[PDB]
Amino acid sequence: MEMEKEFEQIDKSGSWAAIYQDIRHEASDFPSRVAKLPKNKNRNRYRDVSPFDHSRIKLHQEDNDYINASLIKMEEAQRSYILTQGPLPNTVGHFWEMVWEQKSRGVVMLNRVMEKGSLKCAQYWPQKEEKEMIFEDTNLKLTLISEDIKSYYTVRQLELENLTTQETREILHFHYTTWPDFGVPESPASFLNFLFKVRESGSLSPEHGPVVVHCSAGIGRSGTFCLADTCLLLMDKRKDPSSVDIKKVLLEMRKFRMGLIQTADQLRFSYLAVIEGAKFIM
Ligand SMILES: CNc1ncccn1
Repeated sequence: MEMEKEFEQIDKSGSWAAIYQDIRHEASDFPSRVAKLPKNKNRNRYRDVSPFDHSRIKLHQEDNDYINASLIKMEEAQRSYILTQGPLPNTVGHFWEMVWEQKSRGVVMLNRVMEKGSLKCAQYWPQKEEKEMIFEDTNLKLTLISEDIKSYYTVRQLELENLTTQETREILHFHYTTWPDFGVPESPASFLNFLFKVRESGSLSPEHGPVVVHCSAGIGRSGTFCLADTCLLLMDKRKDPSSVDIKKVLLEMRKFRMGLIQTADQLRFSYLAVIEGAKFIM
């Protein structure tokens, strides 16, 4: 079926939970043996969210190459994304090592450091120009260059230096700051505006390594971001935009990381975002 009218048909019939459970039943199951090794317990935020072995990002280290991060490679859309958990106190250096080694231009952050009164990720970037951060375990230096605070999101320019070679690179930090503590946003308008700002920066384009996107677990809000981007791109590429099937695209993405889209409300919100976004594109 088309999307907008499949949408109204699920609303009128109140069957979002049943649609979402079908997705959960059909989703791929692949091994995640490296994630579950005992030496990696303090590298995982949640025991039930792990990268598959076949698609995990490897650190360029011989001691321990493990990080909770996955490469989502979308062949028809010609887009790639790295989806990862919010960094932990003992993985902030690994996180920036990955950004460096994978040649990413941008980092997309969809959560606040504290939500619901609890810490959802480490304070992994500097808040003042004159107070830079050094990660001694991976030999990197990170400096805040500029910051632009808007009503729904903040953009930061950061400098990442590989202290071993003295090479430097400019990284863009795109921080969506207004996702509610409970539920999903009422309108997709600010989320779409944010996606378009990431696109306009070049961070999603083939001349760079994959964008790094995270929330707390790296599967819920993060899944919504890449699912909406890929669906909208396919609607631009194909002769028949109504052929784009958001449930099929989501199942394709779940071949590369488990659990993408965590609730039926996130699924409904993804439909809403793609539907509204397709009208603005034209
Ligand atoms: C489908 N995306 C795309 N196509 C051509 C060039 C770049 N991106």
